[PDB]
Amino acid sequence: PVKHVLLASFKDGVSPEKIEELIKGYANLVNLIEPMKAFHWGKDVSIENLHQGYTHIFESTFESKEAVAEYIAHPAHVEFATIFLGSLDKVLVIDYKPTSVSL
Amino acid sequence: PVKHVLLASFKDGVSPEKIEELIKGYANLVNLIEPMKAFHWGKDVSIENLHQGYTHIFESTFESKEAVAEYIAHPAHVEFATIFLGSLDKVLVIDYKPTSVSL
Ligand SMILES: [Mg+2]
Ligand SMILES: [Mg+2]
Repeated sequence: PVKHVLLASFKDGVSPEKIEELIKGYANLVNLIEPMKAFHWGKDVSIENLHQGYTHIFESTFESKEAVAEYIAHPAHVEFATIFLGSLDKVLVIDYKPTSVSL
Repeated sequence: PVKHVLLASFKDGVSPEKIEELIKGYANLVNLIEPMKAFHWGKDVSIENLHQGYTHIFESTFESKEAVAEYIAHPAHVEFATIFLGSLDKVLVIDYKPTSVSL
């Protein structure tokens, strides 16, 4: 499954309540967008001080590379991204297929 | 489960074969370190050009925050980290508990 990951920090002024609604708004793309299967997230609680300032991590689970492809090409995603991104000071995205060391 | 994530790029000169052995060396910390349960990884295949230069993503799965705690305090991890980190131009770490939007 193509795992779609976004790491970011919320701009100055963004309230805890806005972030709550923003995250619920992002997770709602599972419902609005067929190719996006599951959505998980979390705040960072590391201890190594190597987080580069990023505070959250969002993980979405697609079935194929083409799925992430369409998702980006979805009008609901294009609309919502404006709302969310406007709340960020920085965004880091990664797309990978969980590879394992096995036989 | 405390998900431990590392994102990074391999310094100039690092060969594809070194990265292969380096990744196998990292995954081997599951065996050497009791608290570290599973390990998955992947190269980045995003399309948004928002990867900030990072090329890989490593995911480790611990059961609790204290588990990641001990892992960092493990001599085998301290030793191996020197080998791996010496191969990186930059490292970004995040520790989170996959939170879901549900009842
Ligand atoms: Mg869906
Ligand atoms: Mg273990």
